[PDB]
Amino acid sequence: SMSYTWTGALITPCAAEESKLPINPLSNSLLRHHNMVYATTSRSASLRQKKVTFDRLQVLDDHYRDVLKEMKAKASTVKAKLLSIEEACKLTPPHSAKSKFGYGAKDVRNLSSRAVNHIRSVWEDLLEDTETPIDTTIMAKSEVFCVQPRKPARLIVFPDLGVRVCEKMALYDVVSTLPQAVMGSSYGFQYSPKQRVEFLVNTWKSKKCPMGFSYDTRCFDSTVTESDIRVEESIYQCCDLAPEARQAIRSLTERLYIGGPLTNSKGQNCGYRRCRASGVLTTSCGNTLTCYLKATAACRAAKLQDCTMLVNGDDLVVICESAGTQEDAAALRAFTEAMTRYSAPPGDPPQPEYDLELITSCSSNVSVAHDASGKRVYYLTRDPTTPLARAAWETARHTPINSWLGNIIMYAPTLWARMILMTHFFSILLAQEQLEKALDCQIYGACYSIEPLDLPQIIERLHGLSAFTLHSYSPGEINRVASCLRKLGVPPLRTWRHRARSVRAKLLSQGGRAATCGRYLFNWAVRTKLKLTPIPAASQLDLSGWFVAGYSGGDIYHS
Ligand SMILES: Cc1cc(NS(=O)(=O)c2cc(Cl)c(Cl)cc2Cl)no1
Ligand SMILES: Cc1cc(NS(=O)(=O)c2cc(Cl)c(Cl)cc2Cl)no1
Repeated sequence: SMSYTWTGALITPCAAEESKLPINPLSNSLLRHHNMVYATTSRSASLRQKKVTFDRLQVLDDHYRDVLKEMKAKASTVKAKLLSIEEACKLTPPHSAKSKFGYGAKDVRNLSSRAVNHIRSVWEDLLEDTETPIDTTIMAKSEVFCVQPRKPARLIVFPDLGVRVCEKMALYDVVSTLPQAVMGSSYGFQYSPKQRVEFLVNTWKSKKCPMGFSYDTRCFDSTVTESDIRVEESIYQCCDLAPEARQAIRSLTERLYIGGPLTNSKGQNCGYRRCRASGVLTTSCGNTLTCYLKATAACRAAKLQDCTMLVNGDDLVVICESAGTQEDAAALRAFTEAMTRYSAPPGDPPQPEYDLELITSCSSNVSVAHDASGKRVYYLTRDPTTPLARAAWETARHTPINSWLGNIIMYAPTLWARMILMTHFFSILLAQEQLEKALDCQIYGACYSIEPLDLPQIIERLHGLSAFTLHSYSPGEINRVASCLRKLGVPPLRTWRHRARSVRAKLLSQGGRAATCGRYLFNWAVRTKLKLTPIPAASQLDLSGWFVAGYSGGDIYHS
């Protein structure tokens, strides 16, 4: 069937849309080529609609069925709990889209009678009506990028807030626990950046002759078929579940997940969806299961040897045993045809890699540096282009989500995050005296409230003390960074070193947590380094839950 059907009504915006980076003294200090940074808007919607609209091809074989049974057998060991309205309400982001039924996210979090009453009626409707399609709003997503030698906006589809709260009640525990139980070490969201690096490295070193490849599926969500969504549900149904939960999952699958009507911001019928909606609770879990299922079966079909997979939603990386140069290439080609038959056609043609560092997965790659003792240490890094473009943007325009805080946390050990992100943002937080003001950011799709002054401990817990002493980065990494800066008009690293010294000093002067930031975060700036010892409060942080599952588009907030 067609992934989408359009009536012709436009995908409209529900407010003005900013698309250019403002000329701002603060952002200009970070990146000068402001015309190279842009944000996607609804104006490019019709271009994305054209790319995601096509008839799907799907042929299932024995390998597929064998893998499905193996997964369901593992899903059988799970017992998921039904969440109370209260718990589900507490999981709602303070700035989540307001309902069209007289209440907003604040009301849901406060458990106001109106919100809670409407939520119950939605739940009860789910238990009674097993077929009426549920409404969804389709919007053009606003994302920031750097021009290329442009990207059309992504399309986000989501149901009303009442429904989103009901999804949590029935499936929050499921999508938070089942992936791991079914996929084991192959489930990516269970790892922190350091654990992910450890898994990829260990997996690589375990092969007699490693060969790896990332596999980019062409617009994954639109490739998910009705059969994929029912197969996915047949997996969830193996969990021990409360009666109402089992029914809510059954109704939600047929009324929301397999597809439904699309309505624009103006209230006009835009068309219909018969594929994965990006904004429902099961998108991340469902995509990871679907991708893992097809890929695992595809490997057997292609005769790839000892396939180890790491999956995060639609992002897939595979590490296996080489059978020779020509053999690997032929087998990779058969792998791709197998996925295509499963309705997971390729975007960028996959290529076999024999150098672990040359493999990009989840937009990142493993690289190497050295700690104080001179010992080698693997860490996760990426092309800083997008992070830098977004940092500039978030500096000139106040944004709800601060990707820079999240990039600092996730890429703390990198050359660019240390010399540029930490320096730029701490310098600004000092100038405006807002070092103690908590900010919102996202980790694996989940929204978190974080205080900048807690970065030292957080970084220590997630990456270890070595994140504050890495030096002697690799030539390729250093060159990718420098090259990136020249392209975007970002002052050269030498300049950032100089700015860092001034920042560090100011931080120490203030003492307290502020001084701790100067000591650990900017120890790389001074030539006469300090002895960095374990931070007290670090071994006490409750980082339980930060890396459990993916919640992209799941409207999740963790307090
Ligand atoms: C920050 C940030 C990004 C994020 N989610 S994500 O961009 O999908 C992501 C980031 C990283 Cl680093 C890895 Cl290894 C894997 C994933 Cl899937 N969560 O926090
Ligand atoms: C972090 C960090 C900084 C550092 N040394 S540094 O002198 O600041 C530095 C490193 C590199 Cl690689 C470049 Cl191109 C330029 C500079 Cl000025 N080592 O790790």
